[PDB]
Amino acid sequence: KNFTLPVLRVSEMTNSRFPVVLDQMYTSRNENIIVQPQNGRCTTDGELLGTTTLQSVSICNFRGTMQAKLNEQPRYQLQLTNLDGSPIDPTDDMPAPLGTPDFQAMLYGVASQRSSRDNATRAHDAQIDTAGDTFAPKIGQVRFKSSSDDFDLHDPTKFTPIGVNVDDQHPFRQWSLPNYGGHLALNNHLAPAVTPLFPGEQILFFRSHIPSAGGHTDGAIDCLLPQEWIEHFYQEAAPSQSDIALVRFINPDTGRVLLEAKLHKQGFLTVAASGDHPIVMPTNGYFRFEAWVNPFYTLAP
Amino acid sequence: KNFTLPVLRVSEMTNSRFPVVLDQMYTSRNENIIVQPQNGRCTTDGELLGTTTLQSVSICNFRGTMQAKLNEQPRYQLQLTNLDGSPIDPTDDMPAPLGTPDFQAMLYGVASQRSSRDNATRAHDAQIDTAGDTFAPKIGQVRFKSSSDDFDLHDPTKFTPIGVNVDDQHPFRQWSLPNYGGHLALNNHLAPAVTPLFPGEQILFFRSHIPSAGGHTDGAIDCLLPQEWIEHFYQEAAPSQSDIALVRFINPDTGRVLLEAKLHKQGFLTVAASGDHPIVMPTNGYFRFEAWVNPFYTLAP
Repeated sequence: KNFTLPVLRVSEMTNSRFPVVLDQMYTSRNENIIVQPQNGRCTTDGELLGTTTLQSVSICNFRGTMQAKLNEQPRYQLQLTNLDGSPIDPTDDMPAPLGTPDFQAMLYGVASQRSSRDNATRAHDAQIDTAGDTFAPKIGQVRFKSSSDDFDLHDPTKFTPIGVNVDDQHPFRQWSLPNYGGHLALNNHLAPAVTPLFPGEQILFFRSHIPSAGGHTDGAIDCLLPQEWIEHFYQEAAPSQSDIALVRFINPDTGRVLLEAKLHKQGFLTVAASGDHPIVMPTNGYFRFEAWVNPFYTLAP
Repeated sequence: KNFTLPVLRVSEMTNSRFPVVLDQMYTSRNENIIVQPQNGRCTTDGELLGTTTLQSVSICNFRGTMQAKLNEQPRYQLQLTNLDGSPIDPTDDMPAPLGTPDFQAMLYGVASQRSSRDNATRAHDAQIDTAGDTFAPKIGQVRFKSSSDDFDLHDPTKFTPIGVNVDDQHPFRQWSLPNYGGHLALNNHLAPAVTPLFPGEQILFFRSHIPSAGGHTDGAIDCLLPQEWIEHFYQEAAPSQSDIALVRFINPDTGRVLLEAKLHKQGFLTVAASGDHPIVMPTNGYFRFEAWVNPFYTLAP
């Protein structure tokens, strides 16, 4: 069972941390930041981790029923299920339901309902502060704010994300994890933090720019693996013959290698690079597996 | 090379006609309807058809610029690009830009903006009538209605779909194609209509129930192939040995065959069934390719 990567171009792939297409590759040092995303987490042999779900359309989604309309904004209190409808097993080895956002922001989207008895429907804008005190998806408790009063108590309710809403009180901080159990509980069952552990290396990320309802923001969000790679590794389940798969970015227009990287079995890439900047490449380019290498392989810048 | 199918469960896959998870499999006679969807169209050897795009998150999206505000609803005039940013080439051998909706409805979502000069952002609800005379995505002309006046001219604008909005004047008609060129024009480069070609057979659909902002509607939308199968075929490009691949839905724990279907090389499935009803199958099963069969193969009911 040989290890392989999808052949898709960057522009043919999807961010694994928000439901949007990829725009570019990007590297950064992330000085003093703990890089520990919970979406887009999969080992090279196909073990999904954190809150990672298989369908990109489900990233940053919530599903459940409307438990209550409270007095204070955010007035609307959800009681969550898993996105497949199945109930929330609290003994589960996940930090929160699959698909839960893994960053702190005001998440902007639409809350929609369907009444089961007659299929009556309604939907309005909804915002969820993933840094807020009542944000406790682990225990199934999320609240959203909406300018509308047209919601039915107890109907099935879906939150579809659109983007963020940035203001001085609500920054978009992509590397700051929510407290999935609210501010009175510590996060658990987390996918591990990632960092380069070799001199002169930085993580190579796949970057998108997500919509915003407010602010002068580029909406940049960086994932460790395209969602399509996760789907592929889950299917292939190829064994790891070392801790590092050496991969080469090849331009099929020329047959030439333009970049070497290390694909770590834990599910992230590193390159020999310095600084925070995009990695510009021909658009038909894609990574190919080359070989499993030992732990001291040096990458050419 | 050999033909294969992904091993994903139905609940692990995505509709190819709207950016939502699959709910179930379903069959219908569709008597006296022309079933000719343009999204989710791909041959088994990986040739994309209609308006099919690879990223599920792009289905029913639009991208462009705010060209003008008009005096009458729908006031907001977009001039589209392709979803990648490139300009619309009327020459193209496509019925409309990749991802354009392939049904008549009031499509409900959010229009977001980011200014080119400095990334100033805003986003509000947007509704696009894909049955309206002025809906002409083929030539890049799409108007949306919004209750907000907080949109700015000549800024890059993205439409992210959420669902539909059904009322008496605006039904959701999943099998009625838009007039992609505007004002009752001539659709071209269409993926062909599909029908079973064999006694006792009906098409097997992968169904989702999409959100709605109004009306009594189940939101049902039936696709011919899960998006994950499309992306697999596109990358594998495996040849066919006949017009029909026998595929078997199996329980993975035991190997027991639960259902036989025909996967037609043109990109759709048939089963031996009659009526309009779900195809009830254990949640953990999946289809496996068995063999390319001749035209006389009869399926188990």
